Amino acid sequence: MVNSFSGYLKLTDNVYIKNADIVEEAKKVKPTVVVNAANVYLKHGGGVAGALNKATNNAMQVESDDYIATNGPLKVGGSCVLSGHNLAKHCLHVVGPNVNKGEDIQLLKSAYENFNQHEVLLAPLLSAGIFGADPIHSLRVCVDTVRTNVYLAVFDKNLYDKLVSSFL
Repeated sequence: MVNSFSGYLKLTDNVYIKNADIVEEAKKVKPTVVVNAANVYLKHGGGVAGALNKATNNAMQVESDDYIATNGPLKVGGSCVLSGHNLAKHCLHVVGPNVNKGEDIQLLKSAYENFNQHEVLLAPLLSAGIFGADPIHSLRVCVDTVRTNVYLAVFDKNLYDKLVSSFL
């Protein structure tokens, strides 16, 4: 049984990790679900969200603005399913707490629980990067929360090496 993903290191029964640009991984694999590191307003300005949105030629932002106009903002820890555009069938926009905004780090587990609604996902580490949480802590919450198959793309090589070498 051939896997659509390649080059991932298995961390647990269901969690895999790779030093890769999630945009490049999405273009290569076109997964059923790509996770975006969203904010409550779905304003995809920077980090993973800015990069995914730019890869969609801003179509993700246009769709997101219509979603917000209809539904209002998401909650920190919440998510919504929108189109994956050219990158995936769906994009699961998940809001991890942003430590730089003083958001509750306990909501990181709630954010990862959204992944359990999908059999397999291509995802970044929630609340990592510009969201300010410790990525080692995010990976621990991921492995202790997500039960579905998650393929984590870590953009930074030095961080990827540190995450693998410190994994328990």
